[PDB]
Amino acid sequence: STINFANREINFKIVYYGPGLSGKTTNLKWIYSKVPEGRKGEMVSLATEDERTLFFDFLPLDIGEVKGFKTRFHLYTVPGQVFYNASRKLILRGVDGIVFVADSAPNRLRANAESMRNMRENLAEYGLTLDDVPIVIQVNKRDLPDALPVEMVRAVVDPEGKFPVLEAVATEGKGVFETLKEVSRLVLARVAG
Ligand SMILES: Nc1nc2c(ncn2[C@@H]2O[C@H](COP(=O)(O)OP(=O)(O)O)[C@@H](O)[C@H]2O)c(=O)[nH]1
Repeated sequence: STINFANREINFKIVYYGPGLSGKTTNLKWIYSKVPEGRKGEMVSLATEDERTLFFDFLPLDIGEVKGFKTRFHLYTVPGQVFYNASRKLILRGVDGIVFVADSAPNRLRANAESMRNMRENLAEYGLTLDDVPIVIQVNKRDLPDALPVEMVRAVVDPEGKFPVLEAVATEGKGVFETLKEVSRLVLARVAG
């Protein structure tokens, strides 16, 4: 919700959250790869020895123009294994909607729950609960030979079925644009009404 009058843009921030290696970078890289050259900034990767953050912004093709303003989305993630919480907490500053990218691997079930607990904790620092921000779950890695049942994955990350759920194979693009359409429509929904 930072309004830029000078480029006449309204800006929305979408954070991909989830356990290390769940396919967040993959989501963002797939999306980036399909946005036309003149409608995207650079992909920015920031990294210290132990901390990381990846982000880019783009002008969605399918979004109108409330009284002369164009819509720019800013996609942010903390990719890789995490050793410190600070990047995760900071990534959430000014978030408008969240895609929780859950891993289908049975040896990642606990890390899914853990990552959802951490998201909740971090949102709580900004004074938000899980109801206060649109969240969509992507159960990624459906192509794993041991992939858990979606409903099992959802149960550890969304016990109450409060959030939409989509399946993905981010490496193949499958579920990637459906996921972003879903979160984007919930974001624009909440501003609108
Ligand atoms: N089998 C499978 N592998 C995936 C999928 N999405 C990503 N990966 C792989 O999982 C690893 C972790 O993905 P990455 O996007 O970097 O994880 P992040 O740390 O959440 O960004 C990479 O080797 C990806 O190529 C998927 O749908 N299926």
